[PDB]
Amino acid sequence: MKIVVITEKPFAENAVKGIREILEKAGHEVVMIEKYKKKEDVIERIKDADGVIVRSDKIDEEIIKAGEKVKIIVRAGAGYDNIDIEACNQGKIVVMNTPGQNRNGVAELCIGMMIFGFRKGFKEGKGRELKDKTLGICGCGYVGKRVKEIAEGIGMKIKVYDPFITTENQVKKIEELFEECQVISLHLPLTKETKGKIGYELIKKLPYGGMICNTARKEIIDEEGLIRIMREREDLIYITDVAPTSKVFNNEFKGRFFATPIKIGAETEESNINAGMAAASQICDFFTNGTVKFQVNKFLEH
Amino acid sequence: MKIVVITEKPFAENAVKGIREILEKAGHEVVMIEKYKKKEDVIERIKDADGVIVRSDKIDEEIIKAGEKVKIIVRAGAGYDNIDIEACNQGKIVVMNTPGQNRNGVAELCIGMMIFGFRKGFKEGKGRELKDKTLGICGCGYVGKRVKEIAEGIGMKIKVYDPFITTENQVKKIEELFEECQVISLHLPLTKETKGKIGYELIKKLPYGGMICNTARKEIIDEEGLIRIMREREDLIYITDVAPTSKVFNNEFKGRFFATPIKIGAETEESNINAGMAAASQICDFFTNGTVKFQVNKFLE
Repeated sequence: MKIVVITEKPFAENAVKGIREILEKAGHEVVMIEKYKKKEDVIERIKDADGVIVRSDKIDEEIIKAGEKVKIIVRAGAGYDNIDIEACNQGKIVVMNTPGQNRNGVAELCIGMMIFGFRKGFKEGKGRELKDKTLGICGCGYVGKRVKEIAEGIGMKIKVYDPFITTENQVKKIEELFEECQVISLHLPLTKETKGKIGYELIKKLPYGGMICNTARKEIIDEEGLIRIMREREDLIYITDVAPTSKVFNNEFKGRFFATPIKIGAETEESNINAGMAAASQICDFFTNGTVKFQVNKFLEH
Repeated sequence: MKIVVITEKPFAENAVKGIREILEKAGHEVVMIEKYKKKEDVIERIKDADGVIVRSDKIDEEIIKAGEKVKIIVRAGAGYDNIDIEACNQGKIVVMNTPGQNRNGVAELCIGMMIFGFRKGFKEGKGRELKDKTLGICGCGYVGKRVKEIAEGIGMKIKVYDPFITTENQVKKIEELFEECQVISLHLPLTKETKGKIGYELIKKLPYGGMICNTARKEIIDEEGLIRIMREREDLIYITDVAPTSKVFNNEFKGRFFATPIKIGAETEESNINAGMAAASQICDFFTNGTVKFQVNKFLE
């Protein structure tokens, strides 16, 4: 099997080495396409390919049709918007991503941000400590679970809410977390259910010095609601890796508000090698055993 | 026993409550002197005092002489130069601080700064993770041991150096820590030996993407050495709660250098209440049982 690796933004050298090792041992061929400047470059190369690994590169219909006998394309990372899924279905091409490969990067950023917020951005003033505080974890997926492990490590007590997962001690109503926890960590997927869900009435319930850290999406916040409660509750802190739309937070709440300029939760060298190497092992597995765990598309075999 | 509590900057209300509880339960009386102005306020009130708890307040000879039957003063905190130790010796007054009460504050600041450093100050760019990296702890006293616990909790591998205390696995020479660890944390006292010890030759040995986090003293760094090596090694990161003297770090090394505007390691509400109640507890213990653990002075009886 020939495996082409298409990356305008190349993986780090040790990641490439690892992808090589996983596939050459099994033992397939690996062919790199790195820093290509022209759509045709990838088209020439992909014609003989059985498999593909990509990062955020656009894999469109033409490219996919050039890939006559490509059976599988693995996105090293979370999103796959960059790949034409319908054109892949048309061609009986299994499409995967690599879920859970950024979890520690996002969780450590959450913990760092919590310490940062509790310490006034490492500026002058009276700080607080995470040890012995109760953390309310919202979403107990990949990220949520790792945050629990780190938060416990540093000596926080834990409560959890997640309406999609069943886990040992979860609280039933999210209101309960906000009542009973000093610090809230948000790791929920954005849906109609969760859209705008974190708003005035809920946030209001936090105890004095309450803190909310958001590593997920801006849209699960009710921005005007959070603004209202922060204006009346000057003790509340909000730290987020997903900047709000409203410019009010930055204008009014300095000293108890921080947003990264860009979502950096997953921007770690480790996240990138974890994803690249997961992509390799998942492709090895597909050809070895037909394993299609993490397949994000589906098609008929008529 | 009458115990007076002298604080221009008062304790938080719950700290006061806990200090009250500890002393009134053992049968003593607590007199609070908060927000006071002048010095008369303290002198008049200290006359009848058997003991004193203070923070950064200046306690000079005049005040100490006013307290004729004062037997013990406890500084809720680390330092105690605010107290005239000579006058307390002359007076046969036991003086204590409360060591180890700010340890978690400094340790959490250290880990926070490490994540911060590794994630470009929470700005755009390629970050790294502490999990699975090897941390070299320099100094394994109160702060050092707590940093060990937190760093372990979040998945770092640990190696330690401390020429003062003997611990299970310590390395013999600092050079070994700097060769074998990705991240170094500094919690060493400033000493003839430690002064300017962290310098060019030592730092240069760090692996690629090396990071040093200092929460102790600025003086254990050889600033010119650190400057020279950071200019050569653009990969190296330096984060500190004790800002350097030289302007160069801020001018040249943005993106791989941060210093807090002042030392905030111990500035947490918890550190303050830990210290206030340790002081109360150390006074109860002194009167109840004559315990003089943490006494920082000595005198002829």
